[PDB]
Amino acid sequence: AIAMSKGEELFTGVVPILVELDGDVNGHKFSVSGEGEGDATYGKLTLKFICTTGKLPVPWPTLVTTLVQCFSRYPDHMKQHDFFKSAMPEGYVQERTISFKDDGNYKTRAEVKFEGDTLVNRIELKGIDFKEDGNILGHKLEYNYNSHNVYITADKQKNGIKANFKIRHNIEDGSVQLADHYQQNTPIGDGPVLLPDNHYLSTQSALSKDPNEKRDHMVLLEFVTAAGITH
Ligand SMILES: [Ca+2]
Repeated sequence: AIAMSKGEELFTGVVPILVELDGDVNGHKFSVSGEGEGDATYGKLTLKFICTTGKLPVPWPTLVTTLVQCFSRYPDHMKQHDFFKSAMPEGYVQERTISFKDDGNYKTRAEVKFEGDTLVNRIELKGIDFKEDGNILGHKLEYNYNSHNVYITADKQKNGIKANFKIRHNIEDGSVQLADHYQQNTPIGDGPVLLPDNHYLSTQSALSKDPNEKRDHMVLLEFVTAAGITH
């Protein structure tokens, strides 16, 4: 009857989300602002992102992973493995290196936490060693998004988790641009967190445009469900 974590209880209903990103890729500076809502009961996110600095100097798809895994649906039998909600409201630090095959890399640091009743994701992104006419700076990536598995393991030493996964970005010629993700999350607060057994998040994302929106932007619908442990 008691929740597996105090934080879990913060997610039983619809939660408004704000996303703020400042980025610099190969010296191209940009900012992204996002608003929407999440409903963890259904592993559901709906968000609209706008590039507030003009044209985005990288493809929108390359920023999806960076731009709230606390909205994942953990099945009841797996709720003792939900690190993300357990760190709330104080939140967690989420860091990644995203290595684009035969191209540059993003390094990201984010803090995900509640501000009032709003779930906020604040991110700094740094991109280096991109090729001027590779798939990223050359904008050769299709505006779509594949379905992936995010493999999570406990990091007991750090009182947190790691994740490893491979993102596949479709290239306009029919090929694929791999983006290898290595990920670390650690709690911001001093409260206890849930350290999970090995499992994965199964993700699915749909990208669209707002037909009235003139700014460079991305509308996103995403479903994420934890899996990999039986009852
Ligand atoms: Ca165990």
